[PDB]
Amino acid sequence: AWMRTLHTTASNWLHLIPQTLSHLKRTVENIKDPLFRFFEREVKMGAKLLQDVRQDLADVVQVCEGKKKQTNYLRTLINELVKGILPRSWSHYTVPAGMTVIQWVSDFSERIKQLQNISLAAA
Repeated sequence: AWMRTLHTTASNWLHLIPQTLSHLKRTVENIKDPLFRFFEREVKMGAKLLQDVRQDLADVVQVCEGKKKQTNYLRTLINELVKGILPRSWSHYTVPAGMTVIQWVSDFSERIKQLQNISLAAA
């Protein structure tokens, strides 16, 4: 019932959320560049956050499928997602108060898309 709806919306988000952020910000000749340094650290943080979010959402989907055992952290995460309140761990950038998980993931997807564009331009 509810758990299946959670699975469906998590699968929809995983389809919506772009895949692994290409951490192609790597040039020893561009280290001295300030813009390169800033974009490198931003892409690194975005890629780590993307990996964490993707793995957590895949874990949520798989435990919705029933073929795994959830732990205390997963219980906290599912209790956060059921009420629509943003997961506390996923918060690595400033978020307006009251933003729903759907709004947060849409914003995160847009940020990941623009970071993909930045990495493609840098490469």
